[PDB]
Amino acid sequence: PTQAGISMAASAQGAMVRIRNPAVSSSRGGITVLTHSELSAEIGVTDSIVVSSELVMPYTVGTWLRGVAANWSKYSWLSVRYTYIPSCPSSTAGSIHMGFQYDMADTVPVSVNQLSNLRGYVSGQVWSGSAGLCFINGTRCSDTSTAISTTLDVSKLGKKWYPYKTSADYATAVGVDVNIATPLVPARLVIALLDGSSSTAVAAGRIYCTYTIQMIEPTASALNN
Amino acid sequence: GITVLTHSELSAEIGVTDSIVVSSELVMPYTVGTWLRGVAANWSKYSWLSVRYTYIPSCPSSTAGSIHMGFQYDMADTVPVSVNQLSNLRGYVSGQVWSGSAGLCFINGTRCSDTSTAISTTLDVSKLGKKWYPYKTSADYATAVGVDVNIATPLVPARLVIALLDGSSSTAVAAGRIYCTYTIQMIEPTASALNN
Amino acid sequence: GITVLTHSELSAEIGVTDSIVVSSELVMPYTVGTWLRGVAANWSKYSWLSVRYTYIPSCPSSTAGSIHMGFQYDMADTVPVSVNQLSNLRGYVSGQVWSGSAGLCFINGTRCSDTSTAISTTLDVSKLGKKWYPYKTSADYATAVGVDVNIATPLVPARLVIALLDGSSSTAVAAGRIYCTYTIQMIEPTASALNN
Amino acid sequence: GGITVLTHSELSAEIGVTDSIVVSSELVMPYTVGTWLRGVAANWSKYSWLSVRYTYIPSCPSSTAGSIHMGFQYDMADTVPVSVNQLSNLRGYVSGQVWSGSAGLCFINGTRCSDTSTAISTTLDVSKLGKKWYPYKTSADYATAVGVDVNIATPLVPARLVIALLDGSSSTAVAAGRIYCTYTIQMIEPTASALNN
Amino acid sequence: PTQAGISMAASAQGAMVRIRNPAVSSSRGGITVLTHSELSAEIGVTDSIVVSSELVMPYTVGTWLRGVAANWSKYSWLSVRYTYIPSCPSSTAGSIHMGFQYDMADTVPVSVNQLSNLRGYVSGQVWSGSAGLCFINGTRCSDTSTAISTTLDVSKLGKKWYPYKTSADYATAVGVDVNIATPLVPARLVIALLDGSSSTAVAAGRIYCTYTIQMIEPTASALNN
Amino acid sequence: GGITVLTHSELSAEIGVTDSIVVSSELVMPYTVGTWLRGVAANWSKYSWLSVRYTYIPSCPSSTAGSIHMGFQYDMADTVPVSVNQLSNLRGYVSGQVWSGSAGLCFINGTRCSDTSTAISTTLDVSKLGKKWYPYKTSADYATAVGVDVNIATPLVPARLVIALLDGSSSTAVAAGRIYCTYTIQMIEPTASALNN
Ligand SMILES: [Ca+2]
Ligand SMILES: [Ca+2]
Ligand SMILES: [Ca+2]
Ligand SMILES: [Ca+2]
Ligand SMILES: [Ca+2]
Ligand SMILES: [Ca+2]
Repeated sequence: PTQAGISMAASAQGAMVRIRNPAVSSSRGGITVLTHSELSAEIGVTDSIVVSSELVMPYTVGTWLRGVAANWSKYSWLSVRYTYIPSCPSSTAGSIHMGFQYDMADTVPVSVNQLSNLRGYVSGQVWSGSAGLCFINGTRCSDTSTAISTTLDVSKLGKKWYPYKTSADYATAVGVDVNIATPLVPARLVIALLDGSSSTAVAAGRIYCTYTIQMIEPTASALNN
Repeated sequence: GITVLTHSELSAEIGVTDSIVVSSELVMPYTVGTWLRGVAANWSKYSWLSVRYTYIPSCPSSTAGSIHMGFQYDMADTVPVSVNQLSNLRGYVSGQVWSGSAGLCFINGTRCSDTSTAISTTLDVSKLGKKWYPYKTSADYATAVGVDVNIATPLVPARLVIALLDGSSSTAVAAGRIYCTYTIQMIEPTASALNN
Repeated sequence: GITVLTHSELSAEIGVTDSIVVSSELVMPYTVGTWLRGVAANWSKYSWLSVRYTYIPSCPSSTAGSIHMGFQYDMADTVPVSVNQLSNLRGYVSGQVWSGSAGLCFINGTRCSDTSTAISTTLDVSKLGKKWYPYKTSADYATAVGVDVNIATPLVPARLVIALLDGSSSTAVAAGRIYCTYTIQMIEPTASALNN
Repeated sequence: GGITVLTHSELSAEIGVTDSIVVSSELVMPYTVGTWLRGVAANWSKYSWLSVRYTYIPSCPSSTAGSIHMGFQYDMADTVPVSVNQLSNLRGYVSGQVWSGSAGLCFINGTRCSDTSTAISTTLDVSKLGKKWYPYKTSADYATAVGVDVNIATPLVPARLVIALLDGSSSTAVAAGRIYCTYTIQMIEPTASALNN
Repeated sequence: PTQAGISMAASAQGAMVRIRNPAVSSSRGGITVLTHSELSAEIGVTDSIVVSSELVMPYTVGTWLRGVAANWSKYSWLSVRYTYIPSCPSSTAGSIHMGFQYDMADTVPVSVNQLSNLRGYVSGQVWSGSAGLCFINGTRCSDTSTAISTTLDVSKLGKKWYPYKTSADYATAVGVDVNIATPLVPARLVIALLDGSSSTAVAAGRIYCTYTIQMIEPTASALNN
Repeated sequence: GGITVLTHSELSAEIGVTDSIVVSSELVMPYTVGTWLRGVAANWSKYSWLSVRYTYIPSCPSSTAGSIHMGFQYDMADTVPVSVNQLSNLRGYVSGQVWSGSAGLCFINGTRCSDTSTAISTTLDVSKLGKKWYPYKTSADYATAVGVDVNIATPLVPARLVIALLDGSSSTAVAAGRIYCTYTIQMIEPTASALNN
């Protein structure tokens, strides 16, 4: 693109990811702030729709964050962002879909449509979204009108302060009744993948999450459940 | 970036007897009334802004019987059993099954001057558990409470308790109706058929 | 360069029963009342400015039964069938067939302070289909709707739905009356006998 | 006061891409824009469009030959375009390659829009519609009315979106993209859900 | 392209077309000026050469222009431009060819060669020409050295003023003898498509025409033939 | 207006001093803080902590070997500290000789506090609690709920006070001191006494 309205589709997009060292700061008053990025999930697309879901809580979001936040009893999301990066060619067939849900009791979407309604929805070709790189690496952002990434509206969730929960104990409590969950986690991410070309899954891309968290009220790592 | 509406609708039809009859309504969207149920369901959460349960008679000057309403918030708390019990709960209200004729203005918001008579009460949104509650279905709620009641205080805000007595007969009598005049902020949209 | 008047007149006499009785009135000049019918007909068009249907009892303290009114605008919409249905429609209103005694002041516009009790509602001229509707006759209207209902939303603004129940008997009972207090702008004159 | 204002963005129609110019049309009214709104808008008798915007969003390979077209008609009586040519005349004519438009995305999530010149999307000229307020009509009852005479519809629906999907590479369908609608609406004069037609 | 001489071919080109409202102006003296753009024709390419021809007169050029100019007895072309937009991938095989002829009696070209000689000739890959978008949308023009579009040299035709003719009556008159046509239409566009890959036609692109016309001497729409 | 604000100071728990580290815990809620408040708070459905402060006050000889520890946990699901070490991590960890703290006294009678550095006392960080308002829960009903699953408690109680009483000189108990609580509370949504659970 030189003029206006003209667009050139590459044979394939490429984004070189480099995650910078974590950012931690113990701000007097109690809170310890952490802002970091981590590869949150691996993606694959098929000709039939597939709905994947991931809880947006510490233990689940980040693999590093898991071990970190463990030393604090509570936490408050300050900014959670799931960005998508395509690791395939434009010759690949397929689209992605993401959005959030807030009451785990609600059934998980089953149509690209139902999902179009969720909060912070996003769709786009499996081979696009490279634009969002500047988010993950943390550089100066250019044109993001083409990027595939959504953010959690921390502005309005159940509480500001949630308890650090462990996948294990969590599930155990959800086993009793799902509902016990709402006071354990803010919301969850919904991810759909359809419009693919083969019955056997194909390498689509990957989703990195870049968050900023507040951690409070310390505890021995192993005393936390 | 939300969506806010205000409306009024019959929340439940009332009948009086010779003995006390204690009933209760959750103050959540699904259980307030038909309309707000079928709508608010298209949003994952919601926050009460102004809940008002108003009673409005349907009987003759000559139809002995009174009515009582109040609130409760810790669902685990035992449901009242005497008119006295109910007098204690917050935002109480008593009156003859045929009174409250004036509580009408509350539903067609106009020049509401004379509202002393009015048999209606208001939910103190000002301070309930959380501020944003998730939309729940009659079904899924009872299901969860079936385990333990307390899983409810994080699911609903409070519930309106009601009692009718000092009736003319021992068999139900055409009393009146309770309408709810609510204003709500609903958010985080979702396919209607997906909400539980 | 128009012509504007304001008046009030009996729009329909009411009766209550043991079962629900749903009736409806178009909110067009011809169907509001005798007077405004025989006048507004001398003008091709008209625009509502303030429509108010007010109920006024005629029975004794002891005459069980309630009354309900609300509006609808897409004539094609199905006419309500339960008190609940009617509670949903806009500008609802409920009350005992003997109440509304105070809705009187609305017809002899004076010092209307106490109007809570008042069983009356208002048409939101503020926003209906068109702003200038043509004067139509009961006859010619039904004739056109006989083809398809929808030819009506361009002919009338909205219609008032009414229901009466919780009655004392199973055979009509002297209830009250509904009067209409309207203010209208009528234009583009025409021989009375020519309007359809 | 009195009204109620929803502003949302949901899938309005999935698109199949072929070689034989198939031409469709959707009414620009609540019951038709999308499933979600259809569900809500029902609780209100009339409504008025404030800002209606259909936006095409791809979901296919770059190796997918094809172009898509959109436009508006307002006298429901007019004959739906027979040729894409005829279509290129309508108000808000727009057309691009069935795999481009990736940029239009900023209309669906309501983010900060950078350059939207490459976005396959058109809007509704609300200021020039017959009535300000329309009646919520169900596809059913509408058809029944247009059955007697189409003109009885000009007062039930503001406009119609004409969509053409020509140029492809195969004789059968190939999933291409979706057309989401991002509308701002004023819903009024509430009513029981099942009583609306 | 950063340096000079280096060129990058996209997997596929994309041009988002948006036609702006017509431009009409009744300039005292008689003439009514109209400048508008319309999708003039649909394109397809095959392995064997195909020669298409379109008269460059009101009734034929534009589908809207047809109904408009009907209300005037004569017209004078002021600027006629046929632009091409590719709606396919660079992986597609094929080239286009356009030019003008002025004496309908002349036989229609049959070789990409003969056509190379015509006035305002143009050739180019079926999947290119996206550059010309700025013409149709009517934006600021960038590098057009790559665009596939030609213009009618209004400077030198039979008359300046031609009569509005209808396809019907026209053909009827040409049925008598083709020659009667020269005083009925200025010239015509020739379009060839060969160098394709399949025997069965493939979706190539589409040709939009952007013209500026002068219309004069009014008449009841239906009295015009 | 509407609320009701009590601010009081009563014995929250008597302390026995031994040599084998015995570790206890008390919920930081009305029914558990103390007998008096338990009695009042019942007349109100919900409540919100404004300022909670547990203070240890001796009542033994200076020849009484022993140390006491206090701290807070908030995810009721977490395992109550097994070692005093684990405890020294919690928010508001504090610990001193079971005969000192004489100075903390100025927290109970509400007098003018001179130097309180030697006082064995910690406070509750109210600004960082899950909910602002909690439901008054009876130990009974609470246990019954945590019986099904502990997590069902995180929304019933703000935090838990972990107390450790290690280091002593005898194998049996020796009266050491008391932990009084000095709280300021907002009681709301009144209710019949016996109807609260
Ligand atoms: Ca924990
Ligand atoms: Ca829900
Ligand atoms: Ca007339
Ligand atoms: Ca309707
Ligand atoms: Ca002619
Ligand atoms: Ca309680």
